[PDB]
Amino acid sequence: KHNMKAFLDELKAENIKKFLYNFTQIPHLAGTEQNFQLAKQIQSQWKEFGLDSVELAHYDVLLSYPNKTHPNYISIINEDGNEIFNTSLFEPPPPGYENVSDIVPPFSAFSPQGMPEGDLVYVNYARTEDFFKLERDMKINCSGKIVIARYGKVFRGNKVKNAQLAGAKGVILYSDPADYFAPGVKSYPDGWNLPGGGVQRGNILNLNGAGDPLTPGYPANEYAYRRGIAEAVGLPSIPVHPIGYYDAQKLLEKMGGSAPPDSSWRGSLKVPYNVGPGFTGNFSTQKVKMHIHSTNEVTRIYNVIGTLRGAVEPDRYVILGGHRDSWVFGGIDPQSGAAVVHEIVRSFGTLKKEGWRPRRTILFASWDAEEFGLLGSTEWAEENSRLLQERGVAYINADSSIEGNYTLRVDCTPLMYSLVHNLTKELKSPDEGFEGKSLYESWTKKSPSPEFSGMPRISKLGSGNDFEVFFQRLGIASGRARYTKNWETFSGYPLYHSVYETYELVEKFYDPMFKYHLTVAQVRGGMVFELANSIVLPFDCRDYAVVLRKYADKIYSISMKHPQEMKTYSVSFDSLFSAVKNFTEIASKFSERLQDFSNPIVLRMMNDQLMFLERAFIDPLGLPDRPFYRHVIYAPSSHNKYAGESFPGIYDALFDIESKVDPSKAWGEVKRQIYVAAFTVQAAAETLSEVA
Amino acid sequence: KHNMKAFLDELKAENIKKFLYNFTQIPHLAGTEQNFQLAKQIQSQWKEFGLDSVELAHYDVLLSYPNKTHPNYISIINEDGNEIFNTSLFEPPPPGYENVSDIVPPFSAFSPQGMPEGDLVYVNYARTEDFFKLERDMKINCSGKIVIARYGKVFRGNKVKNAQLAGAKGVILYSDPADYFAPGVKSYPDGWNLPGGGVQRGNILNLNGAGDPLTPGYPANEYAYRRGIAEAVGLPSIPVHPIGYYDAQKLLEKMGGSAPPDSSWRGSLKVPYNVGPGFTGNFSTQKVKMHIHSTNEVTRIYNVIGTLRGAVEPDRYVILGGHRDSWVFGGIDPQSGAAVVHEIVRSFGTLKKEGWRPRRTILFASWDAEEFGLLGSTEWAEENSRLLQERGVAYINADSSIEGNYTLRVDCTPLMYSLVHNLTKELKSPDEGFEGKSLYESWTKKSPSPEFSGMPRISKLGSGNDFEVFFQRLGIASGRARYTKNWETFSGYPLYHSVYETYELVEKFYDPMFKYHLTVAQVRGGMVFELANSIVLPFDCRDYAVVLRKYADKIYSISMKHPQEMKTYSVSFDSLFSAVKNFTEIASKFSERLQDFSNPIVLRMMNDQLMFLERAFIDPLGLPDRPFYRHVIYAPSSHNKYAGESFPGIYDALFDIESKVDPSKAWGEVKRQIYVAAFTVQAAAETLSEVA
Ligand SMILES: *[C@@H]1O[C@H](CO)[C@@H](O[C@@H]2O[C@H](CO)[C@@H](O[C@@H]3O[C@H](CO)[C@@H](O)[C@H](O[C@H]4O[C@H](CO)[C@@H](O)[C@H](O)[C@@H]4O)[C@@H]3O)[C@H](O)[C@H]2NC(C)=O)[C@H](O)[C@H]1NC(C)=O
Ligand SMILES: *[C@@H]1O[C@H](CO)[C@@H](O[C@@H]2O[C@H](CO)[C@@H](O[C@@H]3O[C@H](CO)[C@@H](O)[C@H](O[C@H]4O[C@H](CO)[C@@H](O)[C@H](O)[C@@H]4O)[C@@H]3O)[C@H](O)[C@H]2NC(C)=O)[C@H](O)[C@H]1NC(C)=O
Ligand SMILES: *[C@@H]1O[C@H](CO)[C@@H](O[C@@H]2O[C@H](CO)[C@@H](O[C@@H]3O[C@H](CO)[C@@H](O)[C@H](O)[C@@H]3O)[C@H](O)[C@H]2NC(C)=O)[C@H](O)[C@H]1NC(C)=O
Ligand SMILES: *[C@@H]1O[C@H](CO)[C@@H](O[C@@H]2O[C@H](CO)[C@@H](O[C@@H]3O[C@H](CO)[C@@H](O)[C@H](O)[C@@H]3O)[C@H](O)[C@H]2NC(C)=O)[C@H](O)[C@H]1NC(C)=O
Ligand SMILES: [O]C(=O)[C][C][C]([N]C(=O)[N][C]([C][C][C][C][N]C(=O)C1234B567B89%10B%11%12%13B85%14B%1158B%12%11%15B%139%12B%1061B%12%112C5%153B%14874)C([O])=O)C([O])=O
Ligand SMILES: [O]C(=O)[C][C][C]([N]C(=O)[N][C]([C][C][C][C][N]C(=O)C1234B567B89%10B%11%12%13B85%14B%1158B%12%11%15B%139%12B%1061B%12%112C5%153B%14874)C([O])=O)C([O])=O
Ligand SMILES: *[C@@H]1O[C@H](CO)[C@@H](O[C@@H]2O[C@H](CO)[C@@H](O)[C@H](O)[C@H]2NC(C)=O)[C@H](O)[C@H]1NC(C)=O
Ligand SMILES: *[C@@H]1O[C@H](CO)[C@@H](O[C@@H]2O[C@H](CO)[C@@H](O)[C@H](O)[C@H]2NC(C)=O)[C@H](O)[C@H]1NC(C)=O
Ligand SMILES: *[C@@H]1O[C@H](CO)[C@@H](O[C@@H]2O[C@H](CO)[C@@H](O)[C@H](O)[C@H]2NC(C)=O)[C@H](O)[C@H]1NC(C)=O
Ligand SMILES: *[C@@H]1O[C@H](CO)[C@@H](O[C@@H]2O[C@H](CO)[C@@H](O)[C@H](O)[C@H]2NC(C)=O)[C@H](O)[C@H]1NC(C)=O
Ligand SMILES: *[C@@H]1O[C@H](CO)[C@@H](O)[C@H](O)[C@H]1NC(C)=O
Ligand SMILES: *[C@@H]1O[C@H](CO)[C@@H](O)[C@H](O)[C@H]1NC(C)=O
Ligand SMILES: *[C@@H]1O[C@H](CO)[C@@H](O)[C@H](O)[C@H]1NC(C)=O
Ligand SMILES: *[C@@H]1O[C@H](CO)[C@@H](O)[C@H](O)[C@H]1NC(C)=O
Ligand SMILES: *[C@@H]1O[C@H](CO)[C@@H](O)[C@H](O)[C@H]1NC(C)=O
Ligand SMILES: *[C@@H]1O[C@H](CO)[C@@H](O)[C@H](O)[C@H]1NC(C)=O
Ligand SMILES: [Ca+2]
Ligand SMILES: [Ca+2]
Ligand SMILES: [Cl-]
Ligand SMILES: [Cl-]
Ligand SMILES: [Zn+2]
Ligand SMILES: [Zn+2]
Ligand SMILES: [Zn+2]
Ligand SMILES: [Zn+2]
Repeated sequence: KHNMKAFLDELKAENIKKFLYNFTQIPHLAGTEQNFQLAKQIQSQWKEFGLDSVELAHYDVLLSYPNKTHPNYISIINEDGNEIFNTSLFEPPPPGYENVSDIVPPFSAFSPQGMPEGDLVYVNYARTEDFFKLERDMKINCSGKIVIARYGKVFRGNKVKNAQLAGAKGVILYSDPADYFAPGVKSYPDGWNLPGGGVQRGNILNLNGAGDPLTPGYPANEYAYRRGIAEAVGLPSIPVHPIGYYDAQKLLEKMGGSAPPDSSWRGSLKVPYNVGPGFTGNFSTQKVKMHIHSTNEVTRIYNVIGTLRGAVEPDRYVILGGHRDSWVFGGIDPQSGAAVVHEIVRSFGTLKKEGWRPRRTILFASWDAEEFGLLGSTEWAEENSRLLQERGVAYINADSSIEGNYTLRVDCTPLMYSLVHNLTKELKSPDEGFEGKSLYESWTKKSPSPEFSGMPRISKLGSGNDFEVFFQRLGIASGRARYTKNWETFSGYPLYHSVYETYELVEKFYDPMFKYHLTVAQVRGGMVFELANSIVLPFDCRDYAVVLRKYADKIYSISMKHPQEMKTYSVSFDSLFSAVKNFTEIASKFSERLQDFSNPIVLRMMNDQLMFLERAFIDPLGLPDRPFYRHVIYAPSSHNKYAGESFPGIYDALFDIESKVDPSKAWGEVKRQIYVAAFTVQAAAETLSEVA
Repeated sequence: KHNMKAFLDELKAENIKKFLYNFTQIPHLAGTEQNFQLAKQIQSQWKEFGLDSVELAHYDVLLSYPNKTHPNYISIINEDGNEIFNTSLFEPPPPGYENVSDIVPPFSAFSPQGMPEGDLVYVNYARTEDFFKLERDMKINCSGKIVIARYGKVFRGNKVKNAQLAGAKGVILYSDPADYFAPGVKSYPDGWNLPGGGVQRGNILNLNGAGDPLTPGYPANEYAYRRGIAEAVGLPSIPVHPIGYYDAQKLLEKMGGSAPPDSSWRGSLKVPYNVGPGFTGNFSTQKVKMHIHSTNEVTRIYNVIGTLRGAVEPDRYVILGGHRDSWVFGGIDPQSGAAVVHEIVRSFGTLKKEGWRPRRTILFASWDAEEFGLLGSTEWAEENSRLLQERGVAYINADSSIEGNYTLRVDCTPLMYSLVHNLTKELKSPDEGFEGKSLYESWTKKSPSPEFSGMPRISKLGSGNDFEVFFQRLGIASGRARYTKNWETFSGYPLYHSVYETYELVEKFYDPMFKYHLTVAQVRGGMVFELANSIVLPFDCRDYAVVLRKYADKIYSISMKHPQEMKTYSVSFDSLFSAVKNFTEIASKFSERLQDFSNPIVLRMMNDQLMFLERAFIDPLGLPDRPFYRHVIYAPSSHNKYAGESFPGIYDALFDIESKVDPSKAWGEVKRQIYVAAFTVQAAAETLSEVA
């Protein structure tokens, strides 16, 4: 038979291993010749594997690169203007790769150029609350200072935005061993920890879903009209540069001014973590000088788009997408994901060659320029938005397959919770101690749900990956899954976006038997298989009703911190609770009808109701000042692009409301956002009502 | 059999006549008890007639009414402040209706209150070009003047916007006999002409598709958050009032200052049509004083929504809608349309009672508050936008069925041209001299197409009626049809929006045998029947390809008035012509496939391609500063809401471009609009490509 089991059995750990090795021998930086060559290889192989059609879709987007003959670096300068200490110009390359060329040195993509010089202020993680503590409590003024901030907790782009709004004239980002060095493990190459010379690359844009900074709304195709740089979306106004903890120690050790306000501000280096501004007595005349010469350049990028045409509903698209561009070798990010996708395509293609086709069309994507702001996925979705709007069933992301070796991690729409439960109960756990047990059992044991005993944690989608345009802009049901660490016993993974992320890191330290990679291929691939093959779409609307009530309870409790204002301004959540109650009731009736209907019009009518349910949460007017975040239930947090926020319009209207100078106007806007959310929930519910 | 012929034969002229008489005995002003009573009567009757469900949908929207105990009027005042002449407080009521109560006196709905006093300037029709001629050529300054303008040529709301931008402190609108008195016909009640005491009512908003001024984006339901009046959409800033030509003569006769610039500025009254400012020598010390005391009030309105559930595709909606609210008796506007809708519902219901059902669902609507800004249709569509987006096949409007007795008038999407041709060839002409001939033959004879011999004129949709939200906001294929006058041998119809629009006007002067009403019922009803019953949707994509080329040629020729700027700024239309060529090619291939496919998935897949083709022209970002006009091919003219403009984004970027102070920036924006139009055309074309 050709069924899910056949698909799943054809997947092989040894193949994922071969593909990972193949994808990680040279850097594949977006916009470079090497990454175009890999795109062409993937296109050829997907054709060989049996897909009906495989095309490149290219765009010309703004990218950013250091100047090869004018390197970026930071100095401490004395009062004579002698640079007495300079940060490193490159990470020491890993063993056996010391002769690879075109390793891009560490830099912050899209930094403007400049050579600002000034006194340092240390701002902890540069979070909104860290700046509140500095300015409101400690009375420290960042205006015209250079801020130094440790990586971790929140997206680096939010750190830069926060520093910029505080009046900083530059930002230095560094990796503290408190966040990137796990106790009892050695530094690369002898373990999976970040060495003192290691540096995390990464873009520092605040795109809010726009895609290419120059063409918001429309694909960056051959005839595109582009904004001028001054009107570009999301570019920072002050220079930024990342360093490792050897260099950070040299910048931090002379810090004077105020002591850190509490221990949550101290990392693991042998320095006091003084906030400043400036250096102690003896060195008070020395300053810090940045030298940034990176340039922004419009550059061609290439997505690979593979099609496996559906046998019955070819006009319904189930999409499996992940990126191909990497900062350097991409051993985990993204090639651990791309190797999994490659094996999934191979397995589907094996079935196709035997005469099988999925019920619905499956689209496979190898996105470019994800590291520069989700540019390749976003431009392609802007190009194809009408097809995606009306035909998109689901999007499953496929970036890094592992960030640890402990248990599964899933973030997805509630419409996929039941699908994920049912699938993981049919898969074998790869974990030691759980041989012969299901993945559901091991995952539920290691990562229990905080709400329900006997069920695993599944999180909201945030952002910082290629599902953003599909989910928060277009309203297509979306999900992602990877293996992860025990969060209960450091930040992401230590070698994230460093030159040390290699094939050897994965094969030696994370997944020597490629069993976690194989399990992740079974989860991502099994989800795509069910979405594209199941007669009735595998979405349960009742799961959305349950989370909508949780989110309503949560946003109500935030508001009820201000009981006197809610009385004065007549702030009522009754409309929202009413809408959520109605959604619960209507979803329950729709589910009965879905169980209780040979009629392919009723089926497809009801499949269309299921498909367009995520779509009903989109507001074509967008959220305030964020027109490409249109989903009313979920947006990336205004304070941390990686984290999801529920009822974001209401959340942001309530945030720090007690500081607003005109409370009537601020509470008016809370009420406006309650109305918009209640209306959108009721409107979504009514899409599940009988159609006539 | 139950086929179109059965439907069409059941329609009766005598029924339309009975319903018109029934709907026009008392005023049905929006927001009044009488109009709520008529809504309840229509709901009961549509149930009786056999519809599956008939509901009221109510909203609380901003309306406007004169103050009963403080009437609006205009004076000429002498230097002592004596009001030496006052305009009338009411139109003389027509014979037999002199005791009807609650006839609203003439007023301009949504005028602010004020008692401005000043010198008059006469501005012809107050069009953009009339203000250009005044200010640029004649050097006449309107700042702080009261402007007097004749009705006609363009929507009155555009006149008020133009006067306001010129700095006027008030606007007087009047009906000139040149535009509202046809030679050789007598005044009501002895003919169909406007008497000297007759006055055209009407709103003066500039909503640009927003709906209720207080709730743009969202339905004005029970928990709606409303803007304050100061932030309301579309309200005028200066007082406005309409008068008849007896009163206008008294205001115009003393006018001095400059002579009219040419004969196109002179109407038919015995006055010189001097532009002013102010009065001649003897009277130069007299002024004009307005007294406006109308109030804006949030008021409940009621739509009637009738459903005839489809047998095969109940989740596909074909909508027949027209309004019910009137200024006074509504003899033509809207009840000549509503009586036609009522008979259409009756006929469909007769078939239903015999066991018939349409293939697709038909929705019937009696909209409220159309006269106050398309409020009832727009609020209901904001409420139901997700259902309409994903399920709306077509919208057929049904306002006034007659504005003359000469020939047919159709404005619609090109997707309906072939449908309208085929239908009118099967209908009998009602015209004298064409007995035994088709409606197509008589219409083609009297109103020949300007492009193709042997075909009738069909116009673009403009606006100023209830299709606006469905077509230009939501992108649902839309059409309208009525009987009209010979435009070749006055403005609209003379008694438009006056107390003299009565049952007797229609029965005595326009359509004594109700044969034009019956033909219009056959056209509107036949279109709804084919849209809701035809196995393949009756849309021909190739007709869009033909008009897109015409519109591209037209917008290119406008730009080519500025050859030197197109060279300097590298302004190319090549991308747009390329997109139109591609649309032509792809539409031709789709048509072949549509002819050449027993498979209901392929059918419904291709019906979905047909349904979503109009939808593909919507840009979710809207046009500049007009977020509710989203259709890229068609918007209401920025200078005249009634007229349609093609490629409106490019048209407005080119308009008066030679006057812009920064030509680089102005031509940049032309290029941006070319890119947006070319992209949207190509994206629409690609929705017709093979789906996988
Ligand atoms: C969740 O679902 C329920 C449906 O089960 C839905 O109930 C609806 O609530 C609306 C809004 O409250 C009701 O609106 C009323 O409708 C009647 C006519 O049917 C009007 O007379 C009412 O207005 C009068 O009373 C008001 C309230 O005091 C006054 O402000 C007003 O001035 C009038 O005097 C009122 O508009 C509607 O009838 C029900 N529909 C039902 C019960 O079927 C509820 O709205 C849904 N929740 C959300 C968030 O949509
Ligand atoms: C109408 O339909 C046709 C398809 O039949 C479509 O043609 C496409 O045009 C685009 C845009 O011109 C072509 O883009 C090219 O693609 C190749 C790779 O296939 C690139 O190498 C080309 O770029 C080079 O040359 C450029 C132009 O001089 C340089 O600016 C650039 O720097 C590169 O050197 C170029 O991007 C595309 O191949 C075709 N597709 C075909 C023929 O199948 C046309 O775009 C459609 N019209 C619209 C408005 O969409
Ligand atoms: C995840 O798996 C569960 C458990 O298998 C699925 O729920 C089950 O789905 C079936 C199919 O609809 C239900 O069967 C129905 O039972 C009723 C009798 O009560 C009958 O009328 C129907 O004709 C049909 O046989 C079954 O009750 C249900 N079990 C539950 C809800 O506990 C679930 O659908 C899966 N989720 C997916 C696929 O997203
Ligand atoms: C308006 O009426 C015209 C004329 O009747 C309709 O066009 C006709 O449509 C039919 C049905 O698709 C075409 O018939 C086809 O002919 C080909 C052979 O060439 C055959 O392969 C198909 O199986 C089918 O029999 C016919 O050619 C066509 N005539 C034309 C285009 O001149 C038109 O569709 C109607 N418009 C509507 C309904 O919107
Ligand atoms: O532009 C854009 O938008 C983005 C791009 C890029 N892209 C990536 O890279 N991407 C990745 C990472 C993220 C993640 C990590 N990170 C984490 O995981 C986390 B976040 B939250 B908290 B925060 B901390 B705890 B929680 B989560 B956890 C930790 B962090 C993944 O997706 O894979 C970046 O970012 O740079
Ligand atoms: O608010 C809005 O938006 C609207 C509302 C209301 N609504 C109506 O009333 N509506 C009607 C009328 C119009 C038409 C008449 N008008 C005409 O027809 C015309 B327009 B254009 B030119 B101008 B002149 B030649 B052409 B067309 B013809 C003449 B006028 C119809 O639709 O029926 C008004 O307007 O007030
Ligand atoms: C990764 O694998 C691919 C596929 O085998 C290798 O590309 C092939 O290289 C051989 C020998 O040089 C050629 O004959 C083929 O034309 C290539 N096939 C393609 C590009 O589809 C590629 O060289 C491998 N990369 C590494 C680093 O091992
Ligand atoms: C830090 O780097 C700078 C720049 O390369 C070094 O300063 C330069 O030193 C050379 C040779 O001594 C001079 O000719 C240049 O004029 C200097 N440039 C600048 C910008 O000062 C500096 O010596 C380095 N510092 C350390 C400690 O290595
Ligand atoms: C218009 O027609 C309707 C429908 O016949 C009339 O309404 C009916 O009036 C009779 C007698 O007063 C009542 O018994 C019915 O209950 C009414 N039916 C309804 C409202 O559905 C209405 O009076 C007529 N109006 C005019 C001016 O003739
Ligand atoms: C125009 O109307 C005004 C207002 O009704 C008339 O002026 C009023 O006349 C009465 C009685 O003579 C006075 O007591 C009021 O003080 C006047 N009001 C104002 C605002 O002036 C005026 O007579 C009318 N003019 C004509 C020619 O009829
Ligand atoms: C890189 O280095 C210097 C900076 O002035 C210059 O010679 C060259 O133009 C630069 N390259 C750029 C800016 O791309
Ligand atoms: C901090 O920085 C400078 C001091 O020169 C000043 O202009 C700015 O207003 C200060 N802000 C606060 C909040 O103290
Ligand atoms: C792999 O799993 C082992 C066993 O728990 C653990 O000690 C080790 O830290 C893991 N490696 C990584 C990179 O997480
Ligand atoms: C109508 O007339 C006067 C205007 O001041 C006043 O007595 C009454 O309040 C007015 N009605 C309104 C404003 O609705
Ligand atoms: C016209 O009106 C007043 C004259 O007081 C003046 O303020 C305004 O600027 C004038 N405008 C033009 C264009 O002449
Ligand atoms: C009705 O038609 C006759 C015959 O052409 C014409 O003379 C008359 O003007 C028409 N009536 C109206 C209101 O157009
Ligand atoms: Ca773009
Ligand atoms: Ca509204
Ligand atoms: Cl992922
Ligand atoms: Cl109409
Ligand atoms: Zn990645
Ligand atoms: Zn990354
Ligand atoms: Zn009307
Ligand atoms: Zn009207």
